[PDB]
Amino acid sequence: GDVCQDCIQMVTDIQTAVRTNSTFVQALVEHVKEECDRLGPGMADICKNYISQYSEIAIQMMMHMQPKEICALVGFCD
Amino acid sequence: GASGDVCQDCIQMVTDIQTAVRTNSTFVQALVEHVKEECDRLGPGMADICKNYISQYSEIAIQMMMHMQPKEICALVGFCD
Repeated sequence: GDVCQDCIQMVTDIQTAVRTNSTFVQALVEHVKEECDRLGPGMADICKNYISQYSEIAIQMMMHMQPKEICALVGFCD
Repeated sequence: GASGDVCQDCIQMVTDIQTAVRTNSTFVQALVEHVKEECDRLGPGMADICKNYISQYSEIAIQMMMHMQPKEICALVGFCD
């Protein structure tokens, strides 16, 4: 679909950004951690530790598969 | 450069996702069914915890993403700005 093709385009350029931009992943992880602040006082911290331990497996898992597999896994393709 | 392409791809994809929710009656169903099936890779007690965390919070997720411009959504996930 349209959303499927857009997702493959996005994941392809994200893997390109991780390969070429050294600060892309750091800035992205810092931004998602900054969006954990919208939770409560105690529960923002577990959100940032959730990213702190699962960003690595997410980024490396993304870079070890093809983009159509990524979008098939997320749900925008097939 | 490479990250600006990611921002452009995000705007296009989120705009087409908003269109697909407004124009296809089965898009949201199939998407949340696939996300619930993807919870099964976790532990057997907590695959169901994952599934009903998706169930309790799919309504906020779809409706909040509906009442938002695609640029705000991409800025929130970090692919833009």
